[PDB]
Amino acid sequence: LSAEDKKFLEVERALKEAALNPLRHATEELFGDFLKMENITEICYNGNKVVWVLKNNGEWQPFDVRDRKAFSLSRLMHFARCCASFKKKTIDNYENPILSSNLANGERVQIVLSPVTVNDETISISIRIPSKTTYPHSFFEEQGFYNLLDNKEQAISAIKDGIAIGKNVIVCGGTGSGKTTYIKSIMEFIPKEERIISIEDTEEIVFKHHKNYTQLFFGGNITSADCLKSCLRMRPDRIILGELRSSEAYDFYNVLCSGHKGTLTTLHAGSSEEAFIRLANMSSSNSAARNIKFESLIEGFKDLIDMIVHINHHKQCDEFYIK
Amino acid sequence: LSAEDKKFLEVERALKEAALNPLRHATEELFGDFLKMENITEICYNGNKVVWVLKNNGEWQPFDVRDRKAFSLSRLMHFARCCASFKKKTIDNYENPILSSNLANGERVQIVLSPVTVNDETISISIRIPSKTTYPHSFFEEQGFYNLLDNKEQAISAIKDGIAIGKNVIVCGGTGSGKTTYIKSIMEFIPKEERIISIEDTEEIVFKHHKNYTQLFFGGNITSADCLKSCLRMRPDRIILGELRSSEAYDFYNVLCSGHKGTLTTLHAGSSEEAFIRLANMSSSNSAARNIKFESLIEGFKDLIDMIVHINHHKQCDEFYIK
Amino acid sequence: LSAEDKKFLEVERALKEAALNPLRHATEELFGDFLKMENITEICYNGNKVVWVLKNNGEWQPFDVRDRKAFSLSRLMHFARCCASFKKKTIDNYENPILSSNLANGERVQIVLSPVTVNDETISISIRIPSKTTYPHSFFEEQGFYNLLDNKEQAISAIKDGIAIGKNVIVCGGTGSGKTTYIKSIMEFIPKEERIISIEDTEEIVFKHHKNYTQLFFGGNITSADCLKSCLRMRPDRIILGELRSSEAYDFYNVLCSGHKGTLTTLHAGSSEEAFIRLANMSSSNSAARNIKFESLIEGFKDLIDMIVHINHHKQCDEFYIK
Amino acid sequence: LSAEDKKFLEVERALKEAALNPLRHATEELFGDFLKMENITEICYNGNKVVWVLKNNGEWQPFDVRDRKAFSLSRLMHFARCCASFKKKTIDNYENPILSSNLANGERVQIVLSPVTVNDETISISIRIPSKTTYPHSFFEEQGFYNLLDNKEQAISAIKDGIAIGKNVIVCGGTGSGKTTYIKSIMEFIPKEERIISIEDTEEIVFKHHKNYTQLFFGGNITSADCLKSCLRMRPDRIILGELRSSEAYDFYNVLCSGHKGTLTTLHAGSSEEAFIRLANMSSSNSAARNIKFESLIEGFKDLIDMIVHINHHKQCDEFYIK
Amino acid sequence: LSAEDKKFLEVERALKEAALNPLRHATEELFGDFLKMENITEICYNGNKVVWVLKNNGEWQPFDVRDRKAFSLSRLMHFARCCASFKKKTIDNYENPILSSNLANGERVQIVLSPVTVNDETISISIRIPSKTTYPHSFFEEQGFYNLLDNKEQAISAIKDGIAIGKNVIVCGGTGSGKTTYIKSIMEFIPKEERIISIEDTEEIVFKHHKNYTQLFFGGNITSADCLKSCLRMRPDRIILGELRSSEAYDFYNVLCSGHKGTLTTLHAGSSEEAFIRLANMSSSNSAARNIKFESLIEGFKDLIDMIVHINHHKQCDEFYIK
Amino acid sequence: LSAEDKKFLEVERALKEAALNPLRHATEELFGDFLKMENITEICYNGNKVVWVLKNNGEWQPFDVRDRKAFSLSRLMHFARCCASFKKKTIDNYENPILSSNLANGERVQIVLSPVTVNDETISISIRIPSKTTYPHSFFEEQGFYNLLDNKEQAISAIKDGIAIGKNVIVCGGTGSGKTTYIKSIMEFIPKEERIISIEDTEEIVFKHHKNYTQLFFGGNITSADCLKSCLRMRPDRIILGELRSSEAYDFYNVLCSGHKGTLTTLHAGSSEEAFIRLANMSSSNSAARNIKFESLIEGFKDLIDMIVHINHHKQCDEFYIK
Ligand SMILES: O=C(O)c1ccc(Oc2ccccn2)cc1
Ligand SMILES: O=C(O)c1ccc(Oc2ccccn2)cc1
Ligand SMILES: O=C(O)c1ccc(Oc2ccccn2)cc1
Repeated sequence: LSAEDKKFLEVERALKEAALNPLRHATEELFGDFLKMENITEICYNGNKVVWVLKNNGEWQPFDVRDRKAFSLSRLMHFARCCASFKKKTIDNYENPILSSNLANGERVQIVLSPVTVNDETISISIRIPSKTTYPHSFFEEQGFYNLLDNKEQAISAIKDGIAIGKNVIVCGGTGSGKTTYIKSIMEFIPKEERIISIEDTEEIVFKHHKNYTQLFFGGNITSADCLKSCLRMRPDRIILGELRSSEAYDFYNVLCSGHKGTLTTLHAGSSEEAFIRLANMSSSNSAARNIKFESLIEGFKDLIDMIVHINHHKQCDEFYIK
Repeated sequence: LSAEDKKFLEVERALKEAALNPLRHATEELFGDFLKMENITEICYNGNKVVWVLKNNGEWQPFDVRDRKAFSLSRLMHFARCCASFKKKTIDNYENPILSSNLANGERVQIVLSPVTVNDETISISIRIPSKTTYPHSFFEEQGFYNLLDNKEQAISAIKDGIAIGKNVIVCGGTGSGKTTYIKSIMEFIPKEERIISIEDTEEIVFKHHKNYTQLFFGGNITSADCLKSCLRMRPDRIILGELRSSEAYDFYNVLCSGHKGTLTTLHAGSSEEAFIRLANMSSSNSAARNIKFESLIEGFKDLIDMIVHINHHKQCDEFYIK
Repeated sequence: LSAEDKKFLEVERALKEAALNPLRHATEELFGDFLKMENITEICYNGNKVVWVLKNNGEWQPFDVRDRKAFSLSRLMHFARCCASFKKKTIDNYENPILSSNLANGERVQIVLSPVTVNDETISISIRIPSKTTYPHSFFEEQGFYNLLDNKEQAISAIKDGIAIGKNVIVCGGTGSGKTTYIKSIMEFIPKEERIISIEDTEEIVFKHHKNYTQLFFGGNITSADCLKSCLRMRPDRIILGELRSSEAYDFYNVLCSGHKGTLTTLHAGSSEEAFIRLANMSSSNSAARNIKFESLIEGFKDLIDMIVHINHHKQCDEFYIK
Repeated sequence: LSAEDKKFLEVERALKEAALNPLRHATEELFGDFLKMENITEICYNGNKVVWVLKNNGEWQPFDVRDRKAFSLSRLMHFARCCASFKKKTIDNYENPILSSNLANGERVQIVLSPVTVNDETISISIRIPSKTTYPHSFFEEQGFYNLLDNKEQAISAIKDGIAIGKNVIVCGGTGSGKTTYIKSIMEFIPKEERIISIEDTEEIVFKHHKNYTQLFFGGNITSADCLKSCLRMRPDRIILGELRSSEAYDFYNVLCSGHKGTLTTLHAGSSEEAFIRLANMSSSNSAARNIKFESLIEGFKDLIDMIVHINHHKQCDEFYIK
Repeated sequence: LSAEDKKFLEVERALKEAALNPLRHATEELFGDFLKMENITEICYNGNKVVWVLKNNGEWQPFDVRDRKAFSLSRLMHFARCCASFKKKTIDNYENPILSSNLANGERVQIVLSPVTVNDETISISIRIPSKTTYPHSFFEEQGFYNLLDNKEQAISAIKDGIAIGKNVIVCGGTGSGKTTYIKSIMEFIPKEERIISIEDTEEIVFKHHKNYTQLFFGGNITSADCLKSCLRMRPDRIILGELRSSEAYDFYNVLCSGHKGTLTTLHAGSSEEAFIRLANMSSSNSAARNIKFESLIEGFKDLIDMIVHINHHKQCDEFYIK
Repeated sequence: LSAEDKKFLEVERALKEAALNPLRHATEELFGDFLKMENITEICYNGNKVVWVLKNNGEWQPFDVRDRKAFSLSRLMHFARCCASFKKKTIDNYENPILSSNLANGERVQIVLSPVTVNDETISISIRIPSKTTYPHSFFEEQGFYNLLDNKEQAISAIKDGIAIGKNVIVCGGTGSGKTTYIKSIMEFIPKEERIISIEDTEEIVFKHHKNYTQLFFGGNITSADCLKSCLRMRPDRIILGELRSSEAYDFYNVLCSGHKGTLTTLHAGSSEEAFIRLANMSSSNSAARNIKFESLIEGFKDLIDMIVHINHHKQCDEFYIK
């Protein structure tokens, strides 16, 4: 059975392998040492023989690689080229100098080539390391995630009871504030019996507590709207989005209007009142909202969203919006 | 007479049979056992050797199928492929990894393939089982469908007297709350002499009480709007719209504005006040309302809709909106 | 003279005849008996060996035709096919399962084929019989058309004097409420010397009282707007429209703004205040009104329309709106 | 000099003559007798062997032509065909059954053919006869054109002193109320030294009083807007627009906003307050006003238009609006 | 050096000469005598053997040319044809009967041919003569340009100090009111050291007082927006526009919003409050203002424009708007 | 390592060199002497044998070049041609007489050719010289940059403490007021450990104080928006946008709404209150804000922008807006 599955998948595996293998190899060649480093949130290269690692504690560390033969334009470009092709894209010094793509295991990768870089010797690479660990919610309490709030104990209960009861909750903050990580922690409180459907650009969320679920991924020609539209034909009890980014904020808006079972998602915002604004803006970009009152969007989102958690850049909750 | 009808239809039957036969066979191969199971509302597969059946009572049951050969990728993919082709569509691992289609008897099927699913061994299938039984309205009363309401006895009369009079009534709730089932029950009260025209994505409504009627179906190239447009040229006394989903919401709006008698439909909403908002949003997506005041849509729908029943996830009426 | 007219028209007559003859024949084959029946307003078939005739008194009568060889899919399809071709259209079981067309004498016909019908044995046909008789206005009084109104005598004078003086009047109601029939009755009061131009989808209005007039018809590529635009270059004293349906409601709106000689038309509405709304909606669908205040349309229509007559489903006036 | 002008124009004259000659002949054949008739405003044919002449006094006279051979379909259709071709258009019983065109001397012609007319023996023709005479303003006073008004003497001075000063004046009424005729009369008051530019669909205005002027004409590909655009580059002192019909209404608006002196035009409206509304509607149809407040258009036109004369259907001024 | 410049330009000169030479010749043939006449502002021909010259004093003088062989359709058409081709255009009696173009030295020329003219013997030509002289501002004072104003002395100082200080000033009036001429006069007050960039359709402005400047011209495919956009990359201290006509009014609007060094321009308006309206209208026609409040444009223009000068048709300032 | 980098880049270098070498040579030929000149901000040529250098102190110096051969049309045009080609564009006397391009070292060049310039001997060239020096903020204080303000000492602290905290600050003024120069000075206050990403049309900003950073450049096909989009995927701590010009204004808006830390940019505006208006206008031009309240944009920008410095044309701060 695991036999005939291999034969059936042979042509696909071989095709996928033709890209993976060289990329895997290039990724190890350059960034092996760095990707091994523990408690890091980004690996950046700035086309000047120095690799900058952002640690979880917020400190940037540089490492000298002027000796490395792997930080040669040829070797670097090969890696770019490998990167690009893996996700069915191109990257050149003409009409495609900017690449968003991924490493073998899914980590996001931003590459920038001349003439967008200062010169033709300058290649920019940015890798976003996800949290490797799934921290339990009790750990968030113990390291004082909630300690900035007046309503600290009342909040801890809000999230636990809220989630268990199927409230619409939004975790917001800036890039690297640990929104994803926190989402993963609170899934503890969703009953084990509920059916969960996640929607992501990369695998990140884990299912330590639930047995019945399905992960959706958007990419290339498949948008997050396509995933969300699919998701609603898959009899979900919980929808976990992961990121509101663009267009889809209107679909998500219309899901709330039909009073769905318990939605959970993340967004880039600076506060509760900002969240409602980022949502209304993102939603208006969807042409299907062409005739909708922008104040009606904000008032709409205010009516439906039960709880907002905001995270400052020192990974602490500085706003716990309820109702 | 039933003779020359067969000869006339011979080419069509043969063409339809070329897809039905294999699909019928594949469906029995995989899901026969589960489709046999009584009092279920969804059959899900999560590409992990486990079949998850949602029961009427709201509990999810998993079944082990790691020994069943039918649950091999090749066999699964054949089924997927059979499914797609039956409704004149394609499903692949490139530009068509999401499918909405149907089984031989009309049950809705959602299939998702790699690279939307987490890996290339992971195939998602979701089948919505309709209610197999047509419950009499007296059964609804007895099992206390109305028992949450203050205005319980006053509502039971509102629905019976209102329907029989030709009021515009809307049943709303979440996926699986028993909207369709409830609609079918209250058709009892529409006089037996009234001509009914139904509009559906699949057969579901039944005509136990009426002799003069016609069922319409929207499919690939034919929209619900086309059906509603046709419907208003078939001298209907009652129009029954299984579901308001998208654009057609404006057409339905303009049917009400023309006075029409005895409209009856369902919708995904959380509450009465939500229903009017979901209606106004859905309507605005119709560009024929490009210049229409969104507050004028909501006030319009409020003027025209006579009754709204909302159903919570425990299959009970928690709001009976009147006038 | 009637000689050379025949020769000149020979090629056209022959071409038109190629469709008429077979359709005439098919129509007699199937519906001859029914079309003969007196005091009927619709003939429906529901693809189940039963022909349903709606009578003027509002009762649906069924007739068994399971014996008829003319209610065979082949014979039925031929008739559909004849129907379609007569009005330069197609009707199939793929991309054209819905047909709006007409019988030889103009009666509207709605045909619906699988896969919009429940199965491939099910063919839906709906024929709208016009009133065969031109009732005099005194007959409307005698059968108490106006008897529901408080202002009964004051209304009878409003319509008679109104019309004679060239007021803009609108008759509204639901399909089959006798709007057309009533229009035809009140033409009695338009002075015999006035030039009338009618605009219709089918011949229905008759000129018992006027000698100087011209009938326009919209169909296929020619819209009602084209007819109305033409109509205003034909030095009319009265414009009789017959139905406001879609786009044209704006042209009709602009005709009133130039204070025309006396307009008369019908619309599907449930009341006076509804009429103004159906008008404003229909008008906004015309792109030429893209920048027009929707409240300015309704207030515009209120300024111009002198009299609205609404007819309930028991063919009685339940609202006589003046000024 | 008149010699070499003929040789130069020889090819054009010959080409123009190929259409004129047959049309001239056909027109004389059918309508000679009626065109000879004095004090008529429309000649209509209703495809029923009767020619209906509207007289200046508002009475319709029918004439029997069932013996006239000229009123055979072949001969009628030849005339239609001649008509169409003269203005570089086609008229058929398929995609071009409506024609707007002109006779040799410019009179407007509307022709309608089957299947717009009731049957294939029915051809509609409508010819608008312009006033043949240029009545002096003193004749208008004597026959009591102003006699309905309270401010009768104060108006006669308003028109004479206002025109001579360069006010923006608008004559409005219904088709046939004598707007054109009245315009021509008041040109007496525009100083003889002023340069006048007229803009018309046909020749109608005459220059009894002015020596320095130029007439513009809009035709198939050339719009009234193009004429107005050109006009403002011909150093006009007075612009006379026979009619505001459609888009150009915005251009006329922007001429006023540039201050311009001595504008004079006509329009279809029922009253002064209607005139401002017909103007604002017509203007909004020009997409160059896509972002303009519709109440700002009406307030704009009210700020700029100095005088409005309205003419009822008994050729009398029933409103002389000032300031 | 002036040697190799000739050789380099030889091919261009020859090509330009092929059009100039014949046009120069035709222009002399027809209008030589008239173009010599001093103190004229327009030369018009009306296709009736009479040449009408508008003098500066506002009087139209006719001259008889029925004897001239140069006023022959052939000769006239040749001149039209020469005119057209000079500016890479065509002019015919079909799809190009209207021509805007220029004489050798730049004077604007409007030609109109049949069928826009009354007949095929009628050719319209309008030539706009610019002021040949650059009057000093002291001359404007002496002939009492400012004498109509209450704030006469206070105005003379406003313009002198205003301009010197770099205020945004607008000269408005009707065609031929001497807006350009007045602009040229007040350039006296712009410091000799400031860098000036002009933008025109034809050369008209002169630089008697400044040594550092550049003239831009719009024409054919190059718009005034392209010129203005260029102009802002040329390190101007003063921008002199000359005419606001259409689209560009929004660019000009955005130049003011960045608080530029001192803008000076002309517009066709009847007053200060009209100027703000013509500006807001013209600006809205620019699609880039699609979402901008029209009251926000007018209030925007009011905030930025420091001084408006309006000129009546007797070449006097009747409004000196400040602040 | 620097070895194989040369071999890898050999083809690109050679291709880039084919344009650089001639341009480098031409630039030295014409403008070498002037480019050498110290304390200049623009070098202009006005196609009249005179080179006009704008000095830092605001005085324009002319230089005679009528003897220099380099200032012949052929030589000038070669330079123009060299210029165009370097940035993959064309410049001609037909469809491309305006060029925006750059010299070898990045200085902006505007060239204008006939027929935009007054004649075919007239070539316009404008070169914007960046500040060559990176002045320390203490120099700004000493030369009294802040001395016009009431809140002088309170502002010096506002900029130093605000920057170091991550406030969103905007420097605005007119072309040449020293916005760029001032930005570079205050970068001193951004902590040395912060990762900076710059976005520019040319290199100008320098990194005297920071080790971890990456410069982005927008060019023909690559927009500033693309750079900003990329930037937000490179884990920036500070984003420095040399200039807000057009569409990207909305993207910048949505960066602020996501909370982001330490944004820093420049803009052309006259004052703080102008800045918010230029921002809201620029933003609205982005169609992604099609449905956004323009007063909501201005109120949005006011909520997010923490500090605004305005610089008058005498290189001094005349407005230090806070909160
Ligand atoms: O006859 C039926 O309806 C039926 C359905 C399902 C079924 O599934 C299971 C059960 C346990 C483990 C695995 N599969 C067995 C039998
Ligand atoms: O000479 C004319 O002007 C003339 C016009 C019309 C006319 O038409 C008639 C009259 C009656 C019956 C039939 N045709 C006869 C003569
Ligand atoms: O060495 C330099 O920097 C230099 C620059 C410019 C220059 O230009 C002049 C001066 C006067 C007349 C003409 N050209 C001469 C020398």
